[PDB]
Amino acid sequence: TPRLPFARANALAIAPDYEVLRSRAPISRVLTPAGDPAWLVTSYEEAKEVFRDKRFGRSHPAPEQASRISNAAIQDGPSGDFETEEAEHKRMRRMLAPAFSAPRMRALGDRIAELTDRCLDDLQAAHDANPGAPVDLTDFLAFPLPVLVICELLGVPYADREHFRGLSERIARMDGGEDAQAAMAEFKAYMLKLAEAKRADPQPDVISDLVAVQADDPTFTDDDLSRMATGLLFAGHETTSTRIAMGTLFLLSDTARRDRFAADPDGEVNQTVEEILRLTATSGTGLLRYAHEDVEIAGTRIRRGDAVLVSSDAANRDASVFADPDEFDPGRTPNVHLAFGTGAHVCIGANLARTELRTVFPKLFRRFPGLRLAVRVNRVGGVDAVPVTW
Ligand code: HEM
Repeated sequence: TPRLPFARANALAIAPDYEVLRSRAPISRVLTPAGDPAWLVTSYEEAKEVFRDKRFGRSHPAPEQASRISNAAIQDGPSGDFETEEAEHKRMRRMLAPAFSAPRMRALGDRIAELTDRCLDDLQAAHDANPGAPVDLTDFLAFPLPVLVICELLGVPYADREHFRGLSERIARMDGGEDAQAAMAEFKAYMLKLAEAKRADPQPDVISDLVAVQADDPTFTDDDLSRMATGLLFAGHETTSTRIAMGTLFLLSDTARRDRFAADPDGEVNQTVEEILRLTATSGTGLLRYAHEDVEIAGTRIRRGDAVLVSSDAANRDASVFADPDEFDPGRTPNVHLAFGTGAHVCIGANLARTELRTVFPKLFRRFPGLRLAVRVNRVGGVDAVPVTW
């Protein structure tokens, strides 16, 4: 039985195991990092189907009987009450709608531009301080930028950015240790201090939105509020960071690609970002669902209670949908992909993520015309270094 995570030989490639499994069945039995059996979906059509099929949810009817995936913060095992999941999910999407609305995204887009400029300043200063040496674009740009965007999204006071990033770094390990466990308490406590700050002076940010939800709905507790804020950090930081890093690696690993983008960044950026999203593959597992009844799909009998891991990474390389699927081709004319999922759980931050990526790459290649480059994905798995010079 195949055992996740699958191995690969270089950062830009996808693990070869997925195509081996896909060629035999769209849905295959695998073992998770936690050692339990799950179905892995590797084809585009079946992944799309599971994403859109309400018979698969995040909850499990009898969670004690369920396969575990890992010990990660999210996408790790059963989540939420089975009887109430759809209602709770609808309530979550509604409460976060203001935060991702167009006026809020207009403001955040301006802050993203400014934050990008400041990160590129740090990259240039590191290069000037160590002339002749590569500098790590991940350290100065890919890793910090999306967590600073999360600060602006949540409403973290400017003076606290370092404090916040320190707490997040300690909970981001997901290692179950004693430090990480006390860091989660300190982090949730910090979320609750900020909630009181927003009650004093409401702002156009997520924490203010969530205290407004509480004043109209006493069932939404401080723990619910701090859990939601914590979950946006997990969902929105390293995901985005790895696409900045890996997208830079795609563009720099073939000079012709770099030069095409650099020659017309404003014209090329939308389609370039979509191809980065299609090809970047960093998952150790997949997007987690449990069957809420027996479901037959593509000749596989998925029984009630079974774990299903949807591999968007693998779905996005299905050769029946994307010809030459391992080739980086920003001109792919239909380039709908499942990097953000689809259906009811489609990434609520997709537009924010696209705004981050679409802002960074034109600024990066305008600022640094000479820019050039100098084995398994972890559930927790950090962002690869991208050493560059110019
Ligand atoms: C920009 C910051 C981001 C934020 C704040 C964010 C937030 C979220 C949230 C709250 C969800 C859950 C939606 C739901 O269950 O209704 C979600 C789902 C999702 N996100 Fe994001 N996200 C961000 C960026 C990204 C990036 C860059 C990617 C990868 C290219 C990504 C991939 C996904 C996927 C695949 C799902 C679906 C998970 C599932 O079906 O279980 N997200 N995101």
